[PDB]
Amino acid sequence: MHKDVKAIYEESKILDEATHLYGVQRSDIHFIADAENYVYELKKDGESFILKITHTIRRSPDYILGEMEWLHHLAKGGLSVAKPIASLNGRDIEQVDDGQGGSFLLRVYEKAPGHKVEEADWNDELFYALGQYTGRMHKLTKSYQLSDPRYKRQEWDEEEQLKLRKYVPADQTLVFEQADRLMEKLAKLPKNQDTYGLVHADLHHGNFHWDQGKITTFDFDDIGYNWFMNDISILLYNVLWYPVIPYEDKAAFAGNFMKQFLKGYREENELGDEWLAYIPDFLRLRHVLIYGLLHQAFDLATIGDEEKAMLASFRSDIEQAAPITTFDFTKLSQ
Repeated sequence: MHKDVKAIYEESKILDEATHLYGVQRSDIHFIADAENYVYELKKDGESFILKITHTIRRSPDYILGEMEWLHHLAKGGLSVAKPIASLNGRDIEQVDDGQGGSFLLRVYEKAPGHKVEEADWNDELFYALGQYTGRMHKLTKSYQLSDPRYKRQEWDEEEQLKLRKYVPADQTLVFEQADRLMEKLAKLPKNQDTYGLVHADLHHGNFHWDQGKITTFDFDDIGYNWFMNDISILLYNVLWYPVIPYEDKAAFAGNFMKQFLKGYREENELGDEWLAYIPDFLRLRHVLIYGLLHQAFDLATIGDEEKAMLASFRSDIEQAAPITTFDFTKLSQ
């Protein structure tokens, strides 16, 4: 958690307001995390929920309300998402005055039913089901109507972690040259109702729970406007890093993951085959973003040998415009 919020947060006081606002006893609130939010698991009436707390120093209620609005739209459309749960006062977000001109921002979500995918389920059938689900999600996002500009989420190029010059040492000229060049290419891509919209923008296999065959997604903190094909490419980037079972031929794995995924996806949303040509640039963009995230997160002086080695490798990859995989995704055209 950001030091300025830590300085304000009196946990027991805020959690007592949470019990008044959501009707859950303190003994049924269990601390999970204090990263970008304070996160707790809540139990009530034999059901499980997740409480997240942030503060106006870090996020406006208007911005979080854009998340709430999108999740309600997906749920209404029949997509299984771990959705926000209204407080006793009917609210998706409860504001709790911090007594010094700010507010803590409380929200409660369903806990996704079931469990993470396990080894025996990591196969072509899973990849297909992920594609079916993602295709349904994209199709539903096409009908989402933003209620007012106040609640607008970020565009793809407004992402904080793409602001490399804010976080990366100023002498990494070639890094910035390559990142800028990549961003200027992507900025020429067409954005319309069938290519671009409000998406999750950070999918990993870990965002998906399985409850005997049925998928439910959770953790939607960073949704924003992006290309449909980039939302897919991000999932691929993340599974390339951390697949449930190791692979050895990266190109063959990537091509087969995408083949199976797109067979599902195509049942639920129509996306033009031209987009296949841009997967490798989207993968590159995610690598740039992570480089930014790492510099944002690290005190560079205090990092260990393993962190330094990671950073050096990322830096070389960006500088050389290295392909994240060499599979020709245009072979998967329909």
